[PDB]
Amino acid sequence: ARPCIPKSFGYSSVVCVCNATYCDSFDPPTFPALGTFSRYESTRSGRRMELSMGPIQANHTGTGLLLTLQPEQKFQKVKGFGGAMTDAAALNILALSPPAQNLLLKSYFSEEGIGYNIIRVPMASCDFSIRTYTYADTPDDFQLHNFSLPEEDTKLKIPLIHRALQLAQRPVSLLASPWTSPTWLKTNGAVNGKGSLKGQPGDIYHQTWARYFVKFLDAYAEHKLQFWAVTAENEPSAGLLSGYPFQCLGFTPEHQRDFIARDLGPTLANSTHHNVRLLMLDDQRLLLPHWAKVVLTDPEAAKYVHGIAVHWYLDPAKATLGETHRLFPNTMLFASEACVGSKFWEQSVRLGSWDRGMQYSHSIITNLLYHVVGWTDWNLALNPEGGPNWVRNFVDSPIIVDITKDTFYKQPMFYHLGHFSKFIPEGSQRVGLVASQKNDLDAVALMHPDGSAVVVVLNRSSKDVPLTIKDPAVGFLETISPGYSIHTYLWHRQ
Ligand SMILES: *[C@@H]1O[C@H](CO)[C@@H](O[C@@H]2O[C@H](CO)[C@@H](O)[C@H](O)[C@H]2NC(C)=O)[C@H](O)[C@H]1NC(C)=O
Ligand SMILES: *[C@@H]1[C@H](O)[C@@H](O)[C@H](O)[C@@H](CO)[C@H]1NC(=O)CCCC
Ligand SMILES: *[C@@H]1O[C@H](CO)[C@@H](O)[C@H](O)[C@H]1NC(C)=O
Ligand SMILES: *[C@@H]1O[C@H](CO)[C@@H](O)[C@H](O)[C@H]1NC(C)=O
Repeated sequence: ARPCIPKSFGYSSVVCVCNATYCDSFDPPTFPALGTFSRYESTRSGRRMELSMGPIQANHTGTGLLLTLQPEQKFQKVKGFGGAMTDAAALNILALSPPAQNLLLKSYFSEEGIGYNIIRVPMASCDFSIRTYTYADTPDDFQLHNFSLPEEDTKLKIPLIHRALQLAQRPVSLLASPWTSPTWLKTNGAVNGKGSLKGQPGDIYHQTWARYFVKFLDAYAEHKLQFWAVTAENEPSAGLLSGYPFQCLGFTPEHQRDFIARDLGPTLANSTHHNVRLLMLDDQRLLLPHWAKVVLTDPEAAKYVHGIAVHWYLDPAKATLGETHRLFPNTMLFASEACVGSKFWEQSVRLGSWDRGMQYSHSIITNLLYHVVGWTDWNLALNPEGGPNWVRNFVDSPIIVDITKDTFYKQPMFYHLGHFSKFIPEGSQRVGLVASQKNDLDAVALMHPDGSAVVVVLNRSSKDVPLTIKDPAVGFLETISPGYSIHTYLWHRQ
């Protein structure tokens, strides 16, 4: 284990400084002995996923907050956690020296880091690109004879994805999402602005666009990368707005329904990539449950849709995620994009912001309490400006690269995400956790495939909160949630 080298940039907490020869890392994972629990702690005062162990007590008395595990109350199974390999992310990582690159990828993907098992891959360019390109920019190439991957894929994204997968012990799932089609498939003839596919679902424009998905998967497969899932479109509601400033492709819910039923569903199903899952929406949860009702009440669309992808930017959970699970319980919910830097009076990048850390962990807990099976960050890494970004739509990122110093900074967001991603493997099942009294804490409980327990407790208040966790199988965990802390608790149940 190597500890955090802390540095202040004058905000509420510290970043952890990494370079070619040093980065903070964990010892290999270990399980706590029966009758004991593991605790990982991070605090605004500067602790970073510090390991301690305590006893599970047979007895408890007190008028103090009790959280009772309900292990027979079973909810969703977890797909996983990760982030986006954008052009911006890959360019920033590959601008470091090779040893610094390896420590950055280990921080995310190694069991000595926080065990990411999802990578979202943009299909061609997005705002976090230094140019606009698609894979098929030759006008009216309906046969896609000039489809090809540019250097952004072959020299940046694909080589970094191979290295990430080599470092991970857990199987990693790839998720692909397009922002725009070629401009000659669009009513407005531009990568951005208000515009949808030309013509009507079933026609040559819609079939060419579906075949573009298959050509993408074929080209990644030639580079020995297979996808878990694709989204029908990134933020389809964006291409309905006049002057939308970056790459988009408009779909109404009806157009998405008909595209999936007539074109994308059948084209994928008849391909060698038929096992790739299709996720719908990939947009703000404020569009639910209306979007899910329009798409999934059509059986010709619903038979092709594995899940609903949601974005965390503009966020009420029960009315959107809850109602959607109730209508469509067998269609998984998955958080496919989250970020901060939206605050008009704050910088895009706030090095050492504890507030932005708490925003991530709060969002993940809310998501897990409303059926969401996975949580996917945006850019894996940005520069101190929050770029590059060709429209200056700069945002924050858990890792900030300083190319002039061959240095990268691990933000509180990195550790807040780690409290979940490191300790909740694929197949973990959320279970019940009931509080004995109204409290200011956020908490969630899950059970590992092997039967062991994990609880995360976030305290976004300034006040220390004493609490006990009861598991009827083993007894009582007596602990304290310090103000501006996050804890992960792990224990074997037999
Ligand atoms: C990379 O970061 C490490 C750790 O912060 C730097 O190593 C420290 O160097 C200082 C020299 O001022 C020593 O006093 C410390 O003992 C070192 N710590 C450790 C753990 O070795 C290292 O110098 C940095 N590399 C570069 C190129 O700046
Ligand atoms: C999600 C977008 O797909 C991504 O391209 C953006 O970079 C990121 C930050 O703006 C996210 N944006 C949103 O969720 C809403 C954008 C409205 C202008
Ligand atoms: C389109 O494809 C043809 C045939 O392979 C090729 O000769 C031409 O250079 C391509 N045009 C591009 C890449 O702009
Ligand atoms: C479905 O796939 C088969 C075999 O690859 C192909 O011959 C056929 O043309 C496809 N179906 C249609 C209607 O194109």
